[PDB]
Amino acid sequence: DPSAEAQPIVGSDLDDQLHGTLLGEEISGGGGADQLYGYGGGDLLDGGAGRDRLTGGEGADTFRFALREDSQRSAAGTFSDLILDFDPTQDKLDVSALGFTGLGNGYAGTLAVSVSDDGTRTYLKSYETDAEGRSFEVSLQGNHAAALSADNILFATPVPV
Ligand SMILES: [Ca+2]
Ligand SMILES: [Ca+2]
Ligand SMILES: [Ca+2]
Ligand SMILES: [Ca+2]
Ligand SMILES: [Ca+2]
Ligand SMILES: [Ca+2]
Repeated sequence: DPSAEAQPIVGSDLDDQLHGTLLGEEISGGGGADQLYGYGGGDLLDGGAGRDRLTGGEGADTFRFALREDSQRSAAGTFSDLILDFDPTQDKLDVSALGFTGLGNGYAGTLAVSVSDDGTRTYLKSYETDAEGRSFEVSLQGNHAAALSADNILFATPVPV
């Protein structure tokens, strides 16, 4: 709308601890180990570099990844994006800007999806290569792996997943 187009609020490359709450607008802030809570409203969040804590709550938020090496892991440490409260079975995740290697059970460079109920999280990572080919890692609080669909997750791999 001409009043607001939900333009993300540009934070800092510092560790941003900022909140969005009920505003239908959300904060972006590349660097740092951010803690960004967005609860109500439709939200548009980019976590960037580092190991981040991104909460989205309510709404069909779009948490999106142009953050490639910014969401990578190694045995020497992981810099991933741990997304909290993100499962009304209709939340939006976008990894199309990463291209995404695929979801072929974690081999041939693709990633695997797993869900742990004790963690209440569905982690997505690859493990075939670590020092040899440091893999990507993300985590989402919810069990929306049972809701794996193109409408839930946008990707740009040459084979659908
Ligand atoms: Ca930041
Ligand atoms: Ca960050
Ligand atoms: Ca919000
Ligand atoms: Ca929200
Ligand atoms: Ca949400
Ligand atoms: Ca990150």
